[PDB]
Amino acid sequence: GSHEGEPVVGMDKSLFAGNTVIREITVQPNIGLLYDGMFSGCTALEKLILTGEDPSAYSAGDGLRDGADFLICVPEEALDRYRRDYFWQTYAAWIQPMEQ
Repeated sequence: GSHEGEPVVGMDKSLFAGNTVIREITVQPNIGLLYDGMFSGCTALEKLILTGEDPSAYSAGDGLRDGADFLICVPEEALDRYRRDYFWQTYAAWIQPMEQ
């Protein structure tokens, strides 16, 4: 099943749908395709943060949040960019700006 405790994005993408209790997921640009089934059964996942400034530096196919439901924080200087994008428009119902 699992033998693990670190649902984290480091040179793989499978290790998230297991820790039921990760309310926040920071992610970086260009670090794998956010395929289907990443997040299945996240009984407490309610945030995502993107440490990149452009939408093409992320890829998510169609499957991005299968088995989940959360908002997508991006930096303000990327907000308009993501809203003009030829994918991430379809997630503009969940994108929002960051804060401190």
